[PDB]
Amino acid sequence: GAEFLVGRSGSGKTKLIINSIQDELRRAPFGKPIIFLVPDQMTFLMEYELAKTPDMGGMIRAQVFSFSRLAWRVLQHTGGMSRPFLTST
DNA sequence: TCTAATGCGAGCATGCTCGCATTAGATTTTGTTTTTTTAGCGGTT
Ligand SMILES: Nc1ncnc2c1ncn2[C@@H]1O[C@H](COP(=O)(O)OP(=O)(O)NP(=O)(O)O)[C@@H](O)[C@H]1O
Ligand SMILES: [Mg+2]
Repeated sequence: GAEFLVGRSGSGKTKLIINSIQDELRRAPFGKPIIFLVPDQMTFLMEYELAKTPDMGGMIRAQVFSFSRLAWRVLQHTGGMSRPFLTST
C-alpha cells in the first residue's frame, strides 16, 4: 500500500514521519524492518533526530538509508558485490 | 625625438638679413572580459 503525504514547506511532514517511526519503535523494537529513504546529504540528520528520544535514545529496527547505501545492504544480502567498481575518473 | 634658441659670417642695401649649423630643451595615453550541475560517513579492520 502507498501513502502520499503532501504539504507546503513548513507543513511538518518530516517530523510527522520521524514521530511515526519513533512510535513504531516503541511498539515493537524487533518488528519488521523500517526503511527511512532520504537524499544522501540528509542521511545523518535524520539518524540524529531519530536517535533523540528520551524514551529510546536510539534506533535498531529502523535505519536511515540513501539509495546507494540501501543498494549496498540489499546487495550484501542478495549478492553481486564481488566485482570492483569504478570512480568517475 | 622635433621644435626653438643661439652664434657667426657672407652677401646686400657700415649696419641687416639670411643661411646654416648646431645644440639644447622639455615634454610625454586612451582600453573592455566567465562559468565550470549532477544526491554527507559507515558500524566490523
Ligand atoms: N507539531 C509541530 N508544532 C510546531 N512546530 C513543529 C511541529 N512539527 C514540526 N515542527 C517544526 O517545523 C519545522 C519544519 O518541520 P518539517 O517536518 O521539516 O516540515 P516539512 O513539511 O518537512 N517542511 P519542508 O521539509 O521544508 O517541506 C521544524 O523546525 C520542526 O521543529
Ligand atoms: Mg521536510
